[PDB]
Amino acid sequence: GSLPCDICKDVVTAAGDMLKDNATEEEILVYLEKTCDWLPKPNMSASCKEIVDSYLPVILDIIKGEMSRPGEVCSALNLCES
Ligand SMILES: [Ca+2]
Repeated sequence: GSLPCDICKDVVTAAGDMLKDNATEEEILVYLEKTCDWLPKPNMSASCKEIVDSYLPVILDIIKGEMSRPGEVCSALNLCES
């Protein structure tokens, strides 16, 4: 998906790191949404926030299982080429 794929992978990486830091699921949601502001253009930051809102909760459920790396997780969600 290019951008949606790139964003998905950054999200999965960040979520995993925060979970290890004992962050709550809401703190992760709040933080990734704010990190989306690092994307240089308003439209890109906006699409990043929608991906975070739409996928972070399911990503948290997925990574509690056997699959936890960005590539494998984002390919499963079909945000990155299978
Ligand atoms: Ca900024």
